[PDB]
Amino acid sequence: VPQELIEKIKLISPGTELRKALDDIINANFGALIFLVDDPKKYEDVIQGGFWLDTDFSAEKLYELSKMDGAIVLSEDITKIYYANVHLVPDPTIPTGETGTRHRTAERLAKQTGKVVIAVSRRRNIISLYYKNYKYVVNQVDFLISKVTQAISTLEKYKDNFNKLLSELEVLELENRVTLADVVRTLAKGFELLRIVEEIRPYIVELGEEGRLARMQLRELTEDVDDLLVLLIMDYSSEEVEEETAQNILQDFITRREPSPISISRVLGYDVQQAAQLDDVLVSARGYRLLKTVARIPLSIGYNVVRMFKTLDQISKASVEDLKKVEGIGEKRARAISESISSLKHRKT
Amino acid sequence: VPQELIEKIKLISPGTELRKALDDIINANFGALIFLVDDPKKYEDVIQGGFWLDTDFSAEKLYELSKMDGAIVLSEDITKIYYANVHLVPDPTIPTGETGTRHRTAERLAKQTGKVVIAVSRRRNIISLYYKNYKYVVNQVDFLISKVTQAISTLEKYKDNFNKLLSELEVLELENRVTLADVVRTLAKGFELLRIVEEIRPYIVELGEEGRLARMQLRELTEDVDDLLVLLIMDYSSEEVEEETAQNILQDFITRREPSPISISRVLGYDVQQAAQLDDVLVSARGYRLLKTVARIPLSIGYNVVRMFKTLDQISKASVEDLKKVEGIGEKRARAISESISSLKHRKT
Amino acid sequence: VPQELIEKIKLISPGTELRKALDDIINANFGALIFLVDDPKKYEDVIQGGFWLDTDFSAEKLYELSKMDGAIVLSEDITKIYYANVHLVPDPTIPTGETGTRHRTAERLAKQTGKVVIAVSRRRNIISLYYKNYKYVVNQVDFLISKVTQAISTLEKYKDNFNKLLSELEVLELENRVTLADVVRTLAKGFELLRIVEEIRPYIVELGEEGRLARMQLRELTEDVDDLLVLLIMDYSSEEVEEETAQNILQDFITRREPSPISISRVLGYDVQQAAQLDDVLVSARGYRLLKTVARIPLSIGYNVVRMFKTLDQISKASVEDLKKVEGIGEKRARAISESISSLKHRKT
Amino acid sequence: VPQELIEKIKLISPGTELRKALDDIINANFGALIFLVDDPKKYEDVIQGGFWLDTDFSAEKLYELSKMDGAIVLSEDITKIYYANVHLVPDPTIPTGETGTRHRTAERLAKQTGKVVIAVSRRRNIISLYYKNYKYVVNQVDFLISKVTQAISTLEKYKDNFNKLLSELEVLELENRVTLADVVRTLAKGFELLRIVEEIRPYIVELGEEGRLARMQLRELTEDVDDLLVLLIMDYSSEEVEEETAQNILQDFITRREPSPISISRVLGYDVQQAAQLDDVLVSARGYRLLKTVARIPLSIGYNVVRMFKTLDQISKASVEDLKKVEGIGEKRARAISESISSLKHRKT
Ligand SMILES: Nc1ncnc2c1ncn2[C@@H]1O[C@H](COP(=O)(O)OP(=O)(O)OP(=O)(O)O)C[C@H]1O
Ligand SMILES: Nc1ncnc2c1ncn2[C@@H]1O[C@H](COP(=O)(O)OP(=O)(O)OP(=O)(O)O)C[C@H]1O
Ligand SMILES: Nc1ncnc2c1ncn2[C@@H]1O[C@H](COP(=O)(O)OP(=O)(O)OP(=O)(O)O)C[C@H]1O
Ligand SMILES: Nc1ncnc2c1ncn2[C@@H]1O[C@H](COP(=O)(O)OP(=O)(O)OP(=O)(O)O)C[C@H]1O
Repeated sequence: VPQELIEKIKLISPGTELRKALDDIINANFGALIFLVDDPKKYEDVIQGGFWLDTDFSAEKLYELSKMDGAIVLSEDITKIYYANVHLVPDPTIPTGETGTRHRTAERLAKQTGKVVIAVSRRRNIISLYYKNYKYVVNQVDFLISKVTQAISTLEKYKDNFNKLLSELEVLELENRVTLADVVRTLAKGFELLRIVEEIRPYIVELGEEGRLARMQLRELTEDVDDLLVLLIMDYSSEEVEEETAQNILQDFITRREPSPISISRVLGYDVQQAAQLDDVLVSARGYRLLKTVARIPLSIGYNVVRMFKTLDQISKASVEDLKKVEGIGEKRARAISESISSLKHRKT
Repeated sequence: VPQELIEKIKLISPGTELRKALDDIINANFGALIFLVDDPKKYEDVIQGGFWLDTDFSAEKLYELSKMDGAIVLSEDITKIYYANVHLVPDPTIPTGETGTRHRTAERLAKQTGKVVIAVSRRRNIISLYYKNYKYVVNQVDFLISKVTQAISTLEKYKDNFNKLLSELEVLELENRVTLADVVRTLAKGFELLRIVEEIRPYIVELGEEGRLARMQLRELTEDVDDLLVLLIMDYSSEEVEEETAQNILQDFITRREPSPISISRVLGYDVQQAAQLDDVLVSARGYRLLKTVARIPLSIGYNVVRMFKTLDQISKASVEDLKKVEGIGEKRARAISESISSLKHRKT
Repeated sequence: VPQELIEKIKLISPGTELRKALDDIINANFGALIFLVDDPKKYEDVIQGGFWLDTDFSAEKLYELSKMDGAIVLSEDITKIYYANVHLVPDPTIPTGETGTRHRTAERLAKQTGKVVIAVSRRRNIISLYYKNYKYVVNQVDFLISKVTQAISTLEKYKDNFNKLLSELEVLELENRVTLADVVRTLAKGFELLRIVEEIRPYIVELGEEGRLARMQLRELTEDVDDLLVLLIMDYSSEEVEEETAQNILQDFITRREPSPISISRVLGYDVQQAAQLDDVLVSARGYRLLKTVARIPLSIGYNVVRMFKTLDQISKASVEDLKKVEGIGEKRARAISESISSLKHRKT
Repeated sequence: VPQELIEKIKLISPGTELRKALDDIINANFGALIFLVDDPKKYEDVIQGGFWLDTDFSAEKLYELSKMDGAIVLSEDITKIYYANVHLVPDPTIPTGETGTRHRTAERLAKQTGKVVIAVSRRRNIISLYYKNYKYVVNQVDFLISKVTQAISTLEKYKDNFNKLLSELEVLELENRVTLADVVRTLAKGFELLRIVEEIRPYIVELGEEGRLARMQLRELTEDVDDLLVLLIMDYSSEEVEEETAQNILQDFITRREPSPISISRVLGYDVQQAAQLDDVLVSARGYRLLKTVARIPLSIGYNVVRMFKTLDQISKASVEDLKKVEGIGEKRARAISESISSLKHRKT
């Protein structure tokens, strides 16, 4: 769903004075054909008859005007009602798949002016918005909640396995028995989890005011996952990688590329051609994820640490004195990295 | 939703005969305009024609009367039905955004008398309640259960993270590696979680008898959250703070101030102006939470233990003989404090 | 809700050929007045006119017959349709609160014959069943699911805290630091949890075929809780108690008595009058719950173990040889009790 | 639901133009009687009058035609609309339980030609699909999402218990204190959980494009359950069993036999006739699950380790040098088996 159309969907999202009107029209089983224009004068050729109101907009007035047939003309910002009961005559040569005069009129006029034309059918409790060559049929509020509510439950399930794979990876990390398969499997889950968040966004928008709780649940469930995936890529890619580079690696698998096991490892710098070999590829964490997350050391300074010790396993074996040898690591930091790592070793493993 | 309006909302909440009648009227597609007065003689200027019934109220009777057009006058305690089919004539000078005579009349009368006036649209399946300058549109039962269900799940997600943070803080507390970030990070979550409860509160009232399960769940999810937050504050404020004093800090952040990371660290007496400075501020718990929570020690008595040992870290290394010196701590209290804390140590770390 | 009425509710539960009919009648907005009799001849005085069909019952035929007005007379087992379009004339002296002839007729006739009379109102999408002095209005399927679904979520929340209190009690048990408050608090939660299961039963029935998944969720959530509460009572009551006695103690708090802290301990044999003293009452588990549950020793044989060692703490301190001194405990059992206890001590604490 | 019928159900599943049209017809309260044939000339005896359109299908066109009375004839691939307003005349000798001419005609025609015939009642919001001797009443989208949502939660509860049991078994496995009850108790739960998936499968198809989230969740909840069960069987059957052989045992219990405690212990080769005898039967895992699952060792290679060490308990005490003797186990595999198992030991026990 194009961001171009999503802004127009926002005009009839729950919470807007326009949807309040459109809801009353549906509940009362009336029909409607609304033309949203920033200037009536520009479209005098397609607007015939009806009455010239040119009055302040109001959900109550639009509903009231929807009792007469014909089309109603509103300003684009929904602050003025220009006409009512007008006969819209769009270009008859414009292709339309619709079968009824009300919707054939709506599609054609939308395609012709580039303006938003809303058509509410009398026989069906449906709102159809026509923008460019787009046609968005408004889902019923309850359905959306029910759809969004499912998306969330699917997210929670994914988040669950993600956490499990992550806590298992942490154990192999602290024990230095991690394999490419372990890393990749974990990235795949995170990526899919974030892909589902993206595929759900449009519905969170069609919900307007009513998508509040959904945004909150989503944010609580995906809070640190991206920072976590970026750190994973930084720690497990074949050759040294920059924070920013990993972030592009994250976005790439969230949109373009498919998070396939063999595809991921490839993008991480490993030349594998069969998902089985992954189990046979040993790999060691640089220590970025643990240094930042646990040790609380800024990535900038973490670079200096990894620069000198190379891997988490080696960082794990340095004294509080060897750690201070690093630019950026004083006495406190040394304690940090050291205690937080020895603490995780005495618990997780 | 002003508490003043909620009291009037209770009148048409699921479970009440009035709503029972109103639901009937909705199902049968009838309209209505109910005027609730404590004394008809006090409004004989706005009540006209109709029939004087002066009889006992009943969901069944109200429904029957709803088949007639016009208004129905009920007693404020919903025990009497005074008139039916009356013509209401309120102050015409009162501005109204409504467009239909039923609603125009409903809002003007309410705003003129301060009395409750309920309007049910004949064309829409909607109940509207006018009190002072308020207009409450009664939501369909299913929608609330839905919306309240979602809020519960939102609380759930928040409470989960709350738990992850609190348990992570505990681990740190036991290892005496706590920072200001860790503490503040936990309060914010706890604070947000209670704010959400607050915002849901009204809908739980708009469910009448149908908000029993929701009340039960909310209680199970928030049970000891407030106490826990009150305790976390007493242990981590810059300078010793009294119980009651911490509670106001708790309320303050639920309603007034926003649980913003830096705003919280300031309210606790830690002059900071940058959230990044937190990961560098070290802090030691007083021991109040653990003393009271795990060791079942009264806060007044806790004051002494903390006064003599200064930090949880020290209370943690205290011998039973050491703990006995403290005024109020007997031989049992000492074992209690001693054994309960060591038990955690061995388990959590 | 009396079991007497619940059997009659089963006649129109989803899944029954009768509800299938009643659903079609609602969806088609028709009305109906169904009289369920085991013999028409007995009620010839109240059944006038209409047509004598005396034919096989069928959801399709009843729906079809519901298009004519008047009442339809069916056999009690829903296998025959005796009449249609009949005029039912019940006792006019029987008190009724109804206001319409269709429902005044239904109530009166139900009160008079003791038979089931179903009234479906044309204006409202509602099914009203009248049995004795009972009147059950059928809830809409979707609502029930939504109600039952909430009940379940409330159960899961309770089950959650229950498990937490239980795993915390297990720790104090293995460490022998349990107090009356610890035991009681845990019983209270379990009792309430089971009380909610009972208060939900009627809805699980009104759901018929559609309550399948709900029964399954309930059973998965409450599976071992009762056996667990019985064992708790056996281990923590002041004076030795029999399995059966505890079971009556369980049922009592699930129906009659209220699971109040001070009420429970009292029933457990402790003379307390203030919920605060509970924290000051030390108590030791006999070892029944652990011996049966973990050690797998039949309660009958567990009695012999408790008879000789008295408490779990002492059972916890016996050698594999001292344990064999008990009637019923050979070499294997000794290993059992011993290893399972030492295993829990090396993990939970 | 025979797979034969599900293939025809796919035709009116959310996402298809036909259902799109059918939903329109439902909303506008129109009725319909659609006959799907691959060749009209083959049924010119049952098609009468009406209009010969022979045009391209379209959800919009079908809807338009639904305003006319009579039947509509479509091609089986839903790309052509042959007739509209036709009078269908099927074999009158075919018995039918239907009472209205539309449905009587619908069932007789379907049963006479083997072709699909869809009837939409004008009075009820219902779609009915007749194939052979089958009658599928299309459930309203919201209800399925609901019912499927509940089944997912049921799976959730089952999967939870599954997890509790499996992890409890693991603990026992590591301590070599496993009984036959513990093993069988776990399989039953695993078995029930997959049976439920099976029973839900059809509804997930009746959701068309709207069963994507449900498919995703189901996959996240059952992902490795089957493999896990296949492995638990290979480790605990009375006598060594081959992989494929265990899978049939798995299928057998999902479809045929019931996961009854005693029935399962018999299928595994443990002659028992009383569930109480189980708590007394001791059993030692082969080590296949742990070898393959945790130690990432192929089952074919696992055969050797198990062949030489007999039990997991022994594999567990095996040195790296010991593990190297086994054909197929190199220096890495040994460390893998050795380190991975010890890691569990230290963590789980
Ligand atoms: N060019 C137009 N300008 C203004 N109004 C139009 C125009 N074309 C059609 N209409 C409106 O169409 C209305 C009739 O509805 P109709 O076109 O039959 O579809 P409907 O009523 O929405 O039901 P369905 O479209 O079949 O679901 C009446 C008329 O005011
Ligand atoms: N002052 C009044 N006193 C008594 N009844 C009134 C008064 N004003 C309006 N009504 C009632 O209004 C009823 C007509 O309905 P109306 O006012 O058009 O709104 P509606 O029928 O509910 O539809 P909408 O609310 O516009 O969607 C008929 C009349 O009994
Ligand atoms: N004694 C009776 N025997 C048979 N049918 C009766 C009898 N009394 C009333 N009825 C039926 O009542 C039907 C009329 O419906 P009515 O009594 O007005 O309530 P309704 O139609 O269900 O709507 P509401 O009850 O107001 O929700 C018509 C008639 O067949
Ligand atoms: N043989 C047939 N060929 C074409 N149309 C038929 C045939 N038989 C019945 N119909 C259609 O039946 C329609 C009338 O509806 P009807 O058969 O009474 O059921 P309905 O209207 O759907 O209500 P119910 O199904 O009884 O709840 C009108 C007619 O076009």
